Amino acid sequence: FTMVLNKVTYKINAYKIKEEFIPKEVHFYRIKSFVNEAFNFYRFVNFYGGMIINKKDKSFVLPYKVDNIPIDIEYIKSLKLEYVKPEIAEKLVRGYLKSVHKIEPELSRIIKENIKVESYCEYEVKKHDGDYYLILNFRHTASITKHLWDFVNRDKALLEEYVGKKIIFKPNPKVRYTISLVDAPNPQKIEEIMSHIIKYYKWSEDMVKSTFGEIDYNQPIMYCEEILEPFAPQFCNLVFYMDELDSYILKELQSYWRLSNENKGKIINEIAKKLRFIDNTPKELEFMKFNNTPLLVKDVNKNPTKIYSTNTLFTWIYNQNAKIYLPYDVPEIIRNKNLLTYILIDEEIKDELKAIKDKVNKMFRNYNKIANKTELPKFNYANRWKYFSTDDIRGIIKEIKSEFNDEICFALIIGKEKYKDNDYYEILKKQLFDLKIISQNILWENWRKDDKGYMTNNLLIQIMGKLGIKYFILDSKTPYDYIMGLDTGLNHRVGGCTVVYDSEGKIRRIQPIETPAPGERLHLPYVIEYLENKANIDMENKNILFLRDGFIQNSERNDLKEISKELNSNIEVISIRKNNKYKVFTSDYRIGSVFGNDGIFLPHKTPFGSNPVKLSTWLRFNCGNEEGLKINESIMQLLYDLTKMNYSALYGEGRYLRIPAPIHYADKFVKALGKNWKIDEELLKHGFLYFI
Ligand SMILES: [Mg+2]
Repeated sequence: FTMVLNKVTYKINAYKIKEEFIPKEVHFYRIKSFVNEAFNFYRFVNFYGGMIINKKDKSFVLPYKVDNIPIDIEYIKSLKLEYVKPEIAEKLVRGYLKSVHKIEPELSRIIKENIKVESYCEYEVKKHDGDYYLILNFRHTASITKHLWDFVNRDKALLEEYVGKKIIFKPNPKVRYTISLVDAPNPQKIEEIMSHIIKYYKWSEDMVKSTFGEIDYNQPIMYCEEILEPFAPQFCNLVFYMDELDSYILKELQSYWRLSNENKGKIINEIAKKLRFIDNTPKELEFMKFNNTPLLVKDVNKNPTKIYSTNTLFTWIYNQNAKIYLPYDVPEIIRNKNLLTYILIDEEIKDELKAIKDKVNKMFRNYNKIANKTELPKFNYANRWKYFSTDDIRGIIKEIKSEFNDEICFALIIGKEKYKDNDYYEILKKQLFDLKIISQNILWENWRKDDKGYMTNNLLIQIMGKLGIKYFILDSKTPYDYIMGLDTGLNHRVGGCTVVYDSEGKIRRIQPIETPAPGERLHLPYVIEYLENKANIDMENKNILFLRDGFIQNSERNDLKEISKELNSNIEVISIRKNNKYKVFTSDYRIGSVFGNDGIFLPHKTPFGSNPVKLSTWLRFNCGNEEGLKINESIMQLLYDLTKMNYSALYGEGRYLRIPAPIHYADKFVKALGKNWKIDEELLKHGFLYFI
């Protein structure tokens, strides 16, 4: 039991709901009276804080008794809340608090340059032990007041860099969409879009000019995730969360936006104090601490050696006494090859050419002297030093294209802090890859101050990853033959991606997934069928763990039961949610806990406040059976170990990822494909993270 474990106690944003606000009984009802096709049964029960039992029998459950728009209903049974499954009971208490006790209007009352910032509370109820807790989160939603088209400096390329961002169509800021695709500019469609919204809002033609301004004809025809209708970037606004922003952005802002987890806790406690439904004290929870799992690399004699961090992987570049580390595997496509390298320097930093040259040379000459007489490829950048401007990316692309390589090349981009314009560097990488040039950008200001070799080490880690080099592996082998990260973006040709990891934690495949057919969703049973039949991955007599930011539908459960017996494989699935309502009032990290069946995962150190990752519904399909597994120390350690299989050393908060590498990279590939990056089959098969 818990009396022998290394536990650290920490406060979370869970507050005990008072007795008077917990329903004693749940009540079963069915619609006895007639209902038409436009009835919308799900909305009807959801409004009255209920839940559907059977859609066909029009049966539901309410957290209260109704003594009689609402139609005539038939009472079936009453049941003590205590006899109800914890997951069902939590939602019924939420519905009771929402519908009967009006928690949403009371919460609004408590909380009542070109950025419009809005504040809101989000709530959920959790059953922990025999008690119900309200999860209380306070969020800040900011909106760019300047519209999407002018914001992106009227450039179709900059617009593509916004795929995966949240938007609102100006008149309705209550509907939040996600950019998933673009299209060529058309003056005919621009007229057609305007004419539709004039009709919907009963507008005069004058209204469009008044609302959106001087309309752009050569404007792109944007498209979105939820609605098949065409979008006009001039008519939309970017919407984001202040806590979803990167650390670098946060530094320039005032203290309130970079607040610590402890200080964020003090704000939550203030809302809890004014809320009559809950006790004021936050829930104290016991947390396990994850082990700092070692990594394996090869030594100069190609023998495995224990390493605890990648912070010393390329320390031998500067330090002559530092231990030389060699990769586990280099793909056959780039094995001991002289890669035609390009050195791209931003025009605005031309004065520091002497310091730039001496930095690129001292790094590559020390790398090449070791890359020679080993599997590692060499970088040959002789006479391929070129200047570029962010104002004309197309100009420098026309200069490179003139040289027909038709082979794998590299480009080291030396840039400067241009803020929003930093997306032009991402435009350069994307367009460079269309020409088969893998590239990495670095900010000169930061690299110039790197006297310890820290950034050089991180730059080389990222270059290795982009070249699909399996530098380091996990010291501990898992029961799983495969750990598969899955993201399902799309109603289009390619609807998703699976990033396949082996038992050692190395990328075996970056597998794009084609959607089944028009008018149907990309479900887990179909992904498995696709991997076996169209991707050529042997998935029989295997132990496979799937990682997804999503829940399994009821229809999938039986198909997954059949697939497990058909493959003679153990198929597991766990839900990993980066966007959740939990908050841990601490600056500590490498910690995990379980709150009413949910795993609360806090892996990485952060400069400012950090949000935990929620782990939910760990399922097992084996021998035609379905089994719900309890989130434990074993999986959390495995998930933590997977946040360490990072080659994105130059990005994010520190060395390790917030979310495990298989799911993290699946999401990054889906975004990259949305921004119209090229799909290079050979490279993805070899695990090249060229899109990072
Ligand atoms: Mg209170």
